[PDB]
Amino acid sequence: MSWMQNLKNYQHLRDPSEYMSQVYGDPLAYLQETTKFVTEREYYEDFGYGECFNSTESEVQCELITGEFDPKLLPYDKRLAWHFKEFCYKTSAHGIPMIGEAPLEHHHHHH
Repeated sequence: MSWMQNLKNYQHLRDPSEYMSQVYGDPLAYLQETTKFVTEREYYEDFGYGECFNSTESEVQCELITGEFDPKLLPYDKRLAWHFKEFCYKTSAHGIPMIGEAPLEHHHHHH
């Protein structure tokens, strides 16, 4: 939500707090996310993002509707904005990548 916008307005270090609450999939993935910072194949090919790429939906649902992550308070860095768009601002959910790949891994967090 708005706090993700608040922090991204000044990405100082690598604070995973909002990223671990932003993860609409497996938290381990967004750990890789916040740690690497748009710099790795496995990052955007094997483990990152959430339901926007993987073949499942988890405890947290895609923030697209219920929150705010668009480049509004985010300083203009095209490479960064592009990736954050790729993972978060994704139209085709569950499948279809942009730069890297999308593993169709089945993961049932809860019934």
